[PDB]
Amino acid sequence: SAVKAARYGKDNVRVYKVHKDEKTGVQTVYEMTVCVLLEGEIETSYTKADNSVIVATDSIKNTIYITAKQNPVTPPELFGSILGTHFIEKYNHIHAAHVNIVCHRWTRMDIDGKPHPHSFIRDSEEKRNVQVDVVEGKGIDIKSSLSGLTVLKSTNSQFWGFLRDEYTTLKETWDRILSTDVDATWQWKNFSGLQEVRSHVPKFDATWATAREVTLKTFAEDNSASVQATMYKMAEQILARQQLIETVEYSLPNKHYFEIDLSWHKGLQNTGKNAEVFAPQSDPNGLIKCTVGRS
Amino acid sequence: SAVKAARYGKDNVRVYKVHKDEKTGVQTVYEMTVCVLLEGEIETSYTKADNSVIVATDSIKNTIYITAKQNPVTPPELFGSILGTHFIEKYNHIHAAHVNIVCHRWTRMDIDGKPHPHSFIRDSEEKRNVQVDVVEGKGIDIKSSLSGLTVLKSTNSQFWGFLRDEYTTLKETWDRILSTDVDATWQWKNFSGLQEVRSHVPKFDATWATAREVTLKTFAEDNSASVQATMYKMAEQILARQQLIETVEYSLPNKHYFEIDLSWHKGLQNTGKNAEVFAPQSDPNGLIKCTVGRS
Amino acid sequence: SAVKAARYGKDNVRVYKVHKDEKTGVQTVYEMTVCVLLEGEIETSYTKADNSVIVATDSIKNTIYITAKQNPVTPPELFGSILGTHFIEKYNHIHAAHVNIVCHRWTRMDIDGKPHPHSFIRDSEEKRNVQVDVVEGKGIDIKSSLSGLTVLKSTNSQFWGFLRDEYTTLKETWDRILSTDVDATWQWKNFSGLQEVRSHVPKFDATWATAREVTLKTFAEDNSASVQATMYKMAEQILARQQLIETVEYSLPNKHYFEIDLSWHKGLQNTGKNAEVFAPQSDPNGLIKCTVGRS
Amino acid sequence: SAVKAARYGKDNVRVYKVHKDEKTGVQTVYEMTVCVLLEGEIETSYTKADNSVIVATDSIKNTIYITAKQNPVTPPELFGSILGTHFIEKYNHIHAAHVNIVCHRWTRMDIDGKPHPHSFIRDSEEKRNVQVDVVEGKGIDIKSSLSGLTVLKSTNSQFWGFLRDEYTTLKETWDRILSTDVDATWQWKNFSGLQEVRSHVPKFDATWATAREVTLKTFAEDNSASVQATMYKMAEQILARQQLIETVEYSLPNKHYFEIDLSWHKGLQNTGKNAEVFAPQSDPNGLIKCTVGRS
Ligand SMILES: O=c1[nH]c(=O)c2nn[nH]c2[nH]1
Ligand SMILES: O=c1[nH]c(=O)c2nn[nH]c2[nH]1
Ligand SMILES: O=c1[nH]c(=O)c2nn[nH]c2[nH]1
Ligand SMILES: O=c1[nH]c(=O)c2nn[nH]c2[nH]1
Ligand code: NA
Ligand code: NA
Ligand code: NA
Ligand code: NA
Ligand SMILES: [Xe]
Ligand SMILES: [Xe]
Ligand SMILES: [Xe]
Ligand SMILES: [Xe]
Repeated sequence: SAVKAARYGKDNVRVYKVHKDEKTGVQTVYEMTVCVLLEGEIETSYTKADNSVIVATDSIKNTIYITAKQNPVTPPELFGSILGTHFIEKYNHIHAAHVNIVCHRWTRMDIDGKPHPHSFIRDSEEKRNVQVDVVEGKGIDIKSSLSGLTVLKSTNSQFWGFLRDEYTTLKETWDRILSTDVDATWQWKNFSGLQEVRSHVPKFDATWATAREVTLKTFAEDNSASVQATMYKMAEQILARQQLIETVEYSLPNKHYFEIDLSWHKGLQNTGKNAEVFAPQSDPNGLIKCTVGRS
Repeated sequence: SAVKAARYGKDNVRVYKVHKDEKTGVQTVYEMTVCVLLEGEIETSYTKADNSVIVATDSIKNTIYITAKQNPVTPPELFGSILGTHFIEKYNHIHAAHVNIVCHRWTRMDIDGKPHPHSFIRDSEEKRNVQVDVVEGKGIDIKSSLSGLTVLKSTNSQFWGFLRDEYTTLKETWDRILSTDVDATWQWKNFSGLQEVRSHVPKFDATWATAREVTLKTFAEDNSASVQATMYKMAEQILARQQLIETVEYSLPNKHYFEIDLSWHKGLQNTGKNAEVFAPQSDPNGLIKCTVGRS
Repeated sequence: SAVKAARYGKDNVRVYKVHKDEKTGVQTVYEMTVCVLLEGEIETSYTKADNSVIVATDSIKNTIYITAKQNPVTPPELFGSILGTHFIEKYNHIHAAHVNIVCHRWTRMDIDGKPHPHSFIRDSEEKRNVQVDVVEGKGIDIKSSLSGLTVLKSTNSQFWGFLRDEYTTLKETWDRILSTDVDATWQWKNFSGLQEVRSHVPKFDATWATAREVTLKTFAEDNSASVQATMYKMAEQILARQQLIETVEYSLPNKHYFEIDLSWHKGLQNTGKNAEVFAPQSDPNGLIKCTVGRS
Repeated sequence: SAVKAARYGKDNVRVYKVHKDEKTGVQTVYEMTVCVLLEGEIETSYTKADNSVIVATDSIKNTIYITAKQNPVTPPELFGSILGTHFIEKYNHIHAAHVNIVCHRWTRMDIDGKPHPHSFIRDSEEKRNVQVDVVEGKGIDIKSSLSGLTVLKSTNSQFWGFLRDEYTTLKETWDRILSTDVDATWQWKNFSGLQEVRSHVPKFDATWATAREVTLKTFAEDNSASVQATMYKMAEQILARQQLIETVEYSLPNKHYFEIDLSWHKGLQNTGKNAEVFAPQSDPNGLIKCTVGRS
């Protein structure tokens, strides 16, 4: 037998950082969960019990806190690139670092119509994420994403004209509820190293904001022919607005809400045009994916 | 042996209802999870296998959907009172109904600064809840609550002057992070029945809004001497603003964020006034409760 | 306003303890999650910002580890009684301690038919729990429980003869699946203090084992007329086998498995006597409770 | 823009099947959660709102139940292969099916030392899984796995001789706790189609059993030099015992248990050789992976 692939490191490292403006007294907080996995010339730790090649996972955890102390943690694309670059430059035998960051929302509170200097609210479990792969001699590959964005529209979704055969019971519809949890990922062109990532720093927050805005607007305004058709429209617009993105991937559950026939009870009408009360279904769910790239 | 207490019913009933304004085209959605448990002269179903006394839990589920079809579902205090009253009036041998409702957020989307007529976002896992106990000949007891409201302030929290003995290692502090998930419950004076609940309908949404506003403002503005002292201030204000409330209960975790000493690494300063990077602790957590009532 | 009730302390304290037999080399591990909440003359911490009355929650956490170091942690009824007694005896102004313990399973591995001296497996998320309330001058009240015991029988469950009215759609059945997660609690007679709890130490593990055995046997062997009837039989037997128990409480979900009609597809028969494939339902679920005591 | 990749289908389809032996009266239950995603000539549903190419996800759900009705559901490798083959053969324009199955434990109860004919217990959240990719003209690729197997050993784990630099605080140790949740995957050689999968049916359950047995034995008996070294030993043995496996992958968290220094309290000794009480850490955790293949 032989080691074909190996990676190891520290997962679920929770980090909080505060920035304090001494001039204005305004404080800003960032909270993230970080995972760092390394690859390189480490096979002998598995095959020969040779720990001399292992940067202890506890040391990786220390390094994450030290790096956060000495560098900005925003945008997360920059922080992940700095963190991953550190490991491949510091250790001769480590040749790749894989950094995943989940950013948690701490939104400044408005108290009496004014932004509060040091109080925050978690408005939703929506996350902003990055995956940064730093590979020695191959640059920095970054995938940025938003996840956990849960939306519903109560009309202006349709689904008809699908294949009907002896396995089909679903009725065609011209008016249904559509609800999903949005997972959207945009993949940046490969960067040659940290200097190039630094040169594009303003694009990271702007592109996140654009991806979010396009998702919400398209969902709300599209008279949707299917999840497939609506998600394609989203991906097309994001690619049009940011030339440094190579691909956009969406993964969308179709969270079903079923009509409830109440006609057995005193002829009560609660289907089709009379549908008012529905039963949200926890499972099963449709799952629709697509990756859109350039011609 | 004898049956000392018994209750049974249906839990985790998910319900969605849509309201459509034909004039404006505006749609409004409500989604809830409902539990109904009944009590009464039902001992023989346990002791003698006498199912004749059992209103099937499946029928309870049907009744919830039928009631939602025929009545408003908001405010939830009113809907729960209607639902509970139904069971004690319909069935001679059922003498109490216990209704718990969790309301999920579907907040209307703003697209280009304008409220969208039929698209919604789940902005946070914060819930608005009710517990309604309808007891034949004893009226309607309602407890209203908010839960899952997660907040953090990065300064203006202190904790010093506590008991110090041979079990104590905690250092006094004049500047710490304070973060919690707020669970707040206000208990209404007993209502004689549905007519009285109906007469107070406008107070339910207003009092929820007041409880939320007081919680957020007090948390943000109090230079907190302890969780205990801050929560008391919240409860005091709510009782002052709504005379029909008898008690206010708060249950608050103290979600700890620990300083990280980095001085072992090149004398890096990250404690006390130099603290920038902290480690959020998943467990253990302080848990502080109090119930405040009138003199 | 006035403080009507207050309690505070530390939740989610994870504790592991190992016992090492030096003679045999056999090691035994215990892992628990502990919560301790205190009550007493502590109102002024809420109303006057007087922290002098507060035993810091961090100190409570220390005390839990110190107590586990110096005392056996099994049976959990004994450990909880020792822990709660400590707080009311140590602190003049603390008059009640409320201790909740969840015990996690670490079951010794069998390797080649022989019990291993120091290796363990988590066989199921079933828990053994205690709630211990130690109240100065009122003794020690203990409720013991098992929870998270998930079972299913594929036949020998029936449900017919229930109330049928205009809200009823459920068909009577003489053969259905019955599946539940068992939550069972037995409440001990009040103990005068630690000496009396110590005198009954052997009864705690034996009664847990009896409660588990009776639950499993009765579930498997009863030709069940309803959840209600089967659970009563369980509670009756436990009370008969242990005179120091005053009440037994069961709380059982009815986790539904629905038939799937496949007759629309080539006349496929999958209902009633031909039912083979079913759809487990995640929600809603029946919920049935009862508390059984002595005549 | 262009569609670079697309797949869609139904996730979280819960299925239960019962087998009844009419001779012996013994019943056997199987419960699974199934996901099926399809690929093929479906781009136009995304780009042109052409639903004619879509096999509705609701129809996929129907097909899963119908297939379970007409075929054995065990071993899951066989069931997944049948299910995936169905879609690529039935639909001209569908060219790949991706089937994921999670099998849930329902273990027959022993009542009074005898196996019960129709009563079952969920002994642990450990799963047996398969991933089956059926690609037209490229055969059937199957990855089998076990996951959620949680183990702990209280001694006979060491970790010393790792890289020490200015980021390192971890002390070397010759005696520590080791606990993990095992995720192990074995990848079968490519099969040409259903006939070949059928010819190897007995190997699937046997290899699962071998993988489980090797994992448990090696974990319990290895005087572990690191997670890396122990996991390699496991993978090596599995490959030696089943020639039709090409690779074995393990992904293991290192779930840390920290010593608690209690010396500040009356010189209490609870570290090194005197360590009895430990603090399980919920996060962060080490994460160690490796893929082992043949020379
Ligand atoms: O087994 C281990 N492997 C590792 O890589 C490691 N790093 N810290 N502790 C560790 N333990
Ligand atoms: O055992 C049962 N008890 C009940 O009360 C019930 N209601 N519907 N199905 C049921 N099954
Ligand atoms: O606000 C607090 N209240 C408390 O009771 C406590 N105990 N430790 N830290 C604390 N902080
Ligand atoms: O938008 C949808 N896309 C689909 O593929 C599908 N299948 N059933 N319902 C559906 N809705
Ligand atoms: Na390197
Ligand atoms: Na009544
Ligand atoms: Na006392
Ligand atoms: Na095909
Ligand atoms: Xe969508
Ligand atoms: Xe607070
Ligand atoms: Xe039961
Ligand atoms: Xe391991």
